[PDB]
Amino acid sequence: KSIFYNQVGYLISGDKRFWIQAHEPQPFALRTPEGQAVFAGMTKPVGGNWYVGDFTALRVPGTYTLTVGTLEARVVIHRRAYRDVLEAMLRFFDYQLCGVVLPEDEAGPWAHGACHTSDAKVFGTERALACPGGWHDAGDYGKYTVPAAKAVADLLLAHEYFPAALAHVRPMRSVHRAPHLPPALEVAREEIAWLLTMQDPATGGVYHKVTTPSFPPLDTRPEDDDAPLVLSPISYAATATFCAAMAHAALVYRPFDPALSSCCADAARRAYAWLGAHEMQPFHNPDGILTGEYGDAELRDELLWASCALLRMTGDSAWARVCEPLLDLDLPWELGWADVALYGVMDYLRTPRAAVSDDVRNKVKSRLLRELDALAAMAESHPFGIPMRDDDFIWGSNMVLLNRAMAFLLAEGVGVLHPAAHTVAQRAADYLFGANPLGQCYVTGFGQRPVRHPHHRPSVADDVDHPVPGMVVGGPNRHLQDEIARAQLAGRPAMEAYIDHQDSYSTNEVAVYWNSPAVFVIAALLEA
Ligand SMILES: OC[C@H]1O[C@@H](O[C@H]2[C@H](O)[C@@H](O)[C@@H](O)O[C@@H]2CO)[C@H](O)[C@@H](O)[C@@H]1O
Ligand SMILES: OC[C@H]1O[C@@H](O)[C@H](O)[C@@H](O)[C@@H]1O
Ligand SMILES: [Ca+2]
Ligand SMILES: [Co+2]
Ligand SMILES: [Co+2]
Ligand SMILES: [Zn+2]
Repeated sequence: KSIFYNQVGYLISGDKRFWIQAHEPQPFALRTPEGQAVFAGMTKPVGGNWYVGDFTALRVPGTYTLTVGTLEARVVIHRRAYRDVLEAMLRFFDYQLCGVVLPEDEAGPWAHGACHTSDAKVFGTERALACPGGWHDAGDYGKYTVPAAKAVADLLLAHEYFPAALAHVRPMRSVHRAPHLPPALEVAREEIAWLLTMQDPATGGVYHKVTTPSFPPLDTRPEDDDAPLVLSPISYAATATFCAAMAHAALVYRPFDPALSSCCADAARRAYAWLGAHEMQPFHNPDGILTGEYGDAELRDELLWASCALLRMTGDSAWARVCEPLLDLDLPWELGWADVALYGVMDYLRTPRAAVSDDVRNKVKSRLLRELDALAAMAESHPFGIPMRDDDFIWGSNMVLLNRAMAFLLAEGVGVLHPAAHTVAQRAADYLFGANPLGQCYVTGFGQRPVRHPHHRPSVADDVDHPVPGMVVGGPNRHLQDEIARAQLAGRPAMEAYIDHQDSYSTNEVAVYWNSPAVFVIAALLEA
């Protein structure tokens, strides 16, 4: 029995909460580390078993001891409590880099040499192609276009919204070209570069992924991974999402790397050429390939987002004719990796008003506000104030939560100022850092119960106990979709369906598109 809390810390001027299982109010206090009480209040019921205690009113920085009943926690208040973790979460992208010596001076004990430096064969052909660079997608060493788009979109958004917060963190600066860009753009460029090499010049279509034919053992170092590299065929989802991320890149990078911006801009346009000339054909792994499929039956949300990004890239009202039908559909307005419409909503909402119907705009904004209300209701009745239900705890549930925090915060950039927006962000951070039923901090390297054994091949195959730090784990998943979860977790409530085990890929993997919205949400809070 113990206190559950934000194990990274709290912002001075931010919202401060802890939890305990109780059956009644209890008083609590916080004292300076060497004795003297600074704050007292009473816990209050929040649902099921849970009592919370709020100490937002404590604005003096420090490490404090929090006592309730006979229990004690060490809680930290600081002006920028999350600067470190945010830096870690950004640096994870640099740790995921493919085909570049990650030097000890930047990597520390998790340094390594270039991996996957060979060419890839276009599936069922004798053509080689170089697709070097970018990120290992997750626990494996694949690089997959579709999930890659979310990660790039997320980080460019983080820059566009929270450049101040991001300014105070440092990526692995010496592995990136000079001149150095603002951290998010600097990390992002690596993946943008790789993605450019996935577009077939013949057609403008984009290859769905480059992977070996199957996963190596968990105990494979990146540099030891010898298996040949295969490009799975061009896919509509790959092409559409590529188009969306490049169009966005064209905008954000224009003042920073104009050669890149222009080039992305035209990459985006050629992909949209492709989309028009081809059928919305879901991707399926071809025979022989057994690595992540990243499939999707519904491809209209992807068209939405490509269209809306080209709308916002050009500024040309022409594009409004294609977007506004797509915006009218009953697609779910989510932030990826498969259901990507909400990225299109923002691109459209953040296109200048001259180019789009004020009428549609307001309907879009109306629907947006109604969706946030739904999420707020979920938060209202959840004991930890997060906008989730038990059925929402699926593979990557931390991304689900974070994508939803992210929704409120992006909405503030488009005059949809929901009153729950900043309470929900704080809560999502709290949870992610250990304010949950397992008391589990879901980022490697932080808090008092950090993630120790991630399903991450580098963390497994190096012989360093501590895993690469800064990695956000998928989180609890009630579907029990690996043999280890089935073993230990059958019968546990949804939020407890998580095990810190290296074989639990359905609950304990890491992914560039799980870190990406985390970066955005934490970034948002730092900018307090
Ligand atoms: O389709 C199952 C889940 O896949 C998840 O992405 C995987 C990917 O498929 C693997 O190849 C590897 O890269 O690990 C990833 C994360 O565990 C995806 O995020 C889930 O939503 C899917 O349900
Ligand atoms: O099905 C997906 C999973 O399969 C496992 O064999 C791999 O180790 C994981 O990295 C992968 O995500
Ligand atoms: Ca889709
Ligand atoms: Co290790
Ligand atoms: Co070994
Ligand atoms: Zn690699």
